[PDB]
Amino acid sequence: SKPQPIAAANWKCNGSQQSLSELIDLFNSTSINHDVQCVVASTFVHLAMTKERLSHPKFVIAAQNAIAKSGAFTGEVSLPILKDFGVNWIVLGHSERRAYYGETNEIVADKVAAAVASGFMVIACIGETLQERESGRTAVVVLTQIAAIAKKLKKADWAKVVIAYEPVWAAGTGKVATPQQAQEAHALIRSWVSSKIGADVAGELRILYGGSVNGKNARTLYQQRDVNGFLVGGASLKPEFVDIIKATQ
Amino acid sequence: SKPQPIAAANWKCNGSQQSLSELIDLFNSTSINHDVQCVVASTFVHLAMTKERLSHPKFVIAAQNAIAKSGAFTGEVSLPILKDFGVNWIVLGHSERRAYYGETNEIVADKVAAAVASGFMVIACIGETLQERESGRTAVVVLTQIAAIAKKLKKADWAKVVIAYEPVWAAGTGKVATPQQAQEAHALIRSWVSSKIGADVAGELRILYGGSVNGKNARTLYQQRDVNGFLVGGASLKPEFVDIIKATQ
Repeated sequence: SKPQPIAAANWKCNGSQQSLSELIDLFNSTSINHDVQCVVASTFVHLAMTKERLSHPKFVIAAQNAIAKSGAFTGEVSLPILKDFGVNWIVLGHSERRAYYGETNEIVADKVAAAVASGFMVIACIGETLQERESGRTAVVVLTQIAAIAKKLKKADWAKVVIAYEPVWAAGTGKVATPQQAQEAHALIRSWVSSKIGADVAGELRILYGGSVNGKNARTLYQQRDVNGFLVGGASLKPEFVDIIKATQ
Repeated sequence: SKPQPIAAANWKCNGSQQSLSELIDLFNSTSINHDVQCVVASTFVHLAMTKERLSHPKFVIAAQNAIAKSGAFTGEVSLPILKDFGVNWIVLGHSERRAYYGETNEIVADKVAAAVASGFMVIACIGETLQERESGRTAVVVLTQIAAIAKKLKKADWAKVVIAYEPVWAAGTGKVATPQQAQEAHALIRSWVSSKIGADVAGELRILYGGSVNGKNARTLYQQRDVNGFLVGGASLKPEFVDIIKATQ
C-alpha cells in the first residue's frame, strides 16, 4: 500500500512575523488523527521563530534551498549551517530556482546528494514546463531530471529522498493538474525508479504533487494511486492548508 | 575631513550558533570611542540570533543579499521580509553573486534602487577581475558598474548608499591591494560620482575597500584620503576584526 503521506508547506518568499505566527498557532491547534508528516518550509529568516513557535508533533521544519559547503558565498546558506541550526528537512531543485537562479539538472543533483550525505530529508523537485509538455517532451524532461539526481545517489540514499513532481504550468497559475494527469506522471516516475533503482525503493518512495493544490482539489488528487502527498505553495499561507493535510486520508 | 567611516563585517556563508555567539560577545565587549558605523552581515539564518545578542550601540545588522519583492521565489529572501525583521542594512552586488548567481550590472542596480526605496542603507559592491585589471579595463569595468546603479537613483537616494570597491583578485585571496592601488581606484570612483551626480554627493559619499583586509594592513589602508572604511570577509570571522575597527583612526 501507500507509504506515509507528506503534507509539505512551501511558503516560498512570503510572510511576516505576525502573519506566520497566526498560521503556526493554527497549525498547533489542529488535530491530525492519521499518520502524515507535515512539513513547514519557511525562509531562512523565519526559521528561528518557526523553530520556537511550532510545537505540533507531526510537523517538521524545512529550508527552501541550500548549497553544499560553507565558505565564500555571500548571500547563500550551506547545509552544515542548516544542520547546526537544527533543520533536518530541505526542498531542493524547485522550478523557480531552475529557471531564475541557474540550477541545472546536475547542480540540483549535487545539492540533493550533498544533503543526503549530511543526513537531510530531501524533497527533490522535478517537472516540465507548458512549453515542454505541448511539444511532447514531458516524459523525456522529467525522467532526465530524476536520472541526474539518481546518478549521484546510492540505493540506501533513497530512504531519505522524496520526489515532488511539480509541472511548471501548474505553479501558482491556478491550472491544477487533472487527477489523471497527476496520476499518469507519478506512475511514470515510480515506474522509472522501479526499473533503474529497484522495486523495493519504488514501493517506499514517496511522490508528491505540487501545483495549485488547495482544499477543494486535494482530496480527489490524493485518492489517486501514486500520489503520496502534496507540496503546497499559495494555499499553505492560509487556514486552507489544514484541509489539505486532512485530504491525505 | 572624511565622512563617518564604516567597518563592515561580511561573514559570508560561514558560522555556527556557537562560534558566532562568542564572536558577538567579543564585539559587544569592544571599546570604540570614535564615530564609526560598525556593520555585521550574517547569513539569513543567523539574523535572529544576531539581532538578540548584538548589543554594542555602534553596531548595526545587515543582510548579505535580497530580492526586491516577496512572492513565488523559492529559497530567496525579500526586502519587505527583512524590513519586517528589523534589518535595515544590506550588502548588494557582491562579486560572488555577480559571478555565481547571475547578478548583472542591471540586476544589482534594480536591487539597490528597491532597497533604497524601502528605506535600507545599502553597501553596493563593485570591482574588476584580475584579467580585467591586466588588460587596463579596470576603469571602464568599475565605472560602468556604478553607472548602472546610478541610473536607477535620484540625488537624495545617495544618502542611503555606500560603495564598496572590491577587486575580485583581492577577494579572499590574500593578495590585498596596495595603499596606492586602493587610493587610485577610490579617487577614480569618487571623481566619477562628482562629475556625473554631484560634488556634494561625492564629498559625503563613503567608499569602502574590500579584499584581504586584515588587522595588520587596515591601518595604512585607511590613511589614504579616499578610503572611508572596509568590507571584511575572512578576518571578520576572527577577533582580528576588532583591530580593523580601530584602524579607522
